[PDB]
Order: sequence, then C-alpha cells, then structure tokens
Amino acid sequence: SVPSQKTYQGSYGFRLGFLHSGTAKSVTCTYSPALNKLFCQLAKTCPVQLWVDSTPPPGTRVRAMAIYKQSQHMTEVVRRCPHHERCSDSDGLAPPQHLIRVEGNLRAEYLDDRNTFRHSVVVPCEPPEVGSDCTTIHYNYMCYSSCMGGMNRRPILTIITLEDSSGNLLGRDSFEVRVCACPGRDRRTEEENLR
Ligand SMILES: *c1ncc(Cl)c(C(=O)O)n1
Ligand SMILES: [Zn+2]
Repeated sequence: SVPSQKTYQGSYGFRLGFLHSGTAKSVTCTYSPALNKLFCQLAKTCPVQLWVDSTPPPGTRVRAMAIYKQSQHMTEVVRRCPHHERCSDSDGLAPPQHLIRVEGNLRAEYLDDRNTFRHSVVVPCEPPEVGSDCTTIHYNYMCYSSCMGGMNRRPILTIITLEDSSGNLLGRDSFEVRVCACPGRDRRTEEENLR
C-alpha cells in the first residue's frame, strides 16, 4: 500500500506555506519553491504554514506522514534508523521509531497504522490567531537522509493531510525533504543542478 500524494485543496482551499529563510551557512531549515523541497538539519524546528480560504469544522485535524519518493522504494515504511531509534531523545509523546515529530503541541497524537505499519503524527487544525492569517506547525525530522539502515540516502516526501474527525480526506499537500548537515549549501547545489 502507498498513500496518495495528489495535491488536493478541497472545499476549504487547503495548502501549505513556507518561510523565506535563505541559504546562508547559518540556516537550519530552508524551503526551495523551485524544487518543492525542504532542507533541514537533524531535529531542528521546521515551521510549516497551513493556509485555508475558509475555516474547516471543529474537530478537523492535520496529519503528517513520510513516504519514499522513488518508485522502487514507495512501499517501504519510512522510519528512524537502527541508531537513532535507540537514542535517548524522547519528548514523552513521540514513539522512538517515528521520523516526524510535532514540536511543542501537547495535543499531538502519533499513529502506528495497524494495517500499513506506517507512522504519522496528527494535531488539531487551529484557526489563525489574532494578527495572523495562517497557522504554523513546527515539525522535527529525527534522522538524516543519509542514515544507514534508515533512509540510506533515499529521498522522502512529507504528505500533509487535512482530515475530518473520522480521518476522511479534506485536503492534501506535500513536499520533498532532505535532512542534512548543510541545508543552505545543499539547497544552492540542488537549485543549480536543476537550472
Ligand atoms: C543518540 N542519542 C544520544 C547520543 Cl549521545 C547519540 C550519539 O551517539 O551521538 N545518539
Ligand atoms: Zn538515523
């Protein structure tokens, strides 16, 4: 089984947004619109904006899940490598096997799917606060793209789904992720390679 990655704004006009962080050597998280790709350091804050055209119903949730991008690896569950899953970096909520965490949200729930065995993290969809036009979720990625026995240099996609209270699909967006030591440099390199 492979989760859909089809972009779907749905009834509420759901889509993601990203900050403009640049590509300086000091940057820890940066998004490339040209590549639709987030570059980030291990376990560092990744702000992801949620934008809607109209407010979805109370009980709407936002789920994140990783899959492998490449055709020949899409059926394999994305998980932390044998090193990082045994790290003592628990936050009290995320299972140690999960690549994607939500930072600083006590209502985050982590799912180990009983059928597909895939991991995901889900939070309530909060409306924007006063003085803001969007809401932001802070994600952390807990293994490097290069980790042996884990992602093993294989690119991943994060799929963000807007769901109703039963888990039915309301909206979908996605982006590639590279977890790496030098996200600014790697973004510059990959944007050059594309050009
Ligand atoms: C995971 N958790 C803790 C530590 Cl100290 C390490 C490491 O070997 O750097 N990994
Ligand atoms: Zn790892």
